[PDB]
Amino acid sequence: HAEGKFTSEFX
Repeated sequence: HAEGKFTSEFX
């Protein structure tokens, strides 16, 4: 779930 945060800040 929170794993999506990685892409949130990345892109």
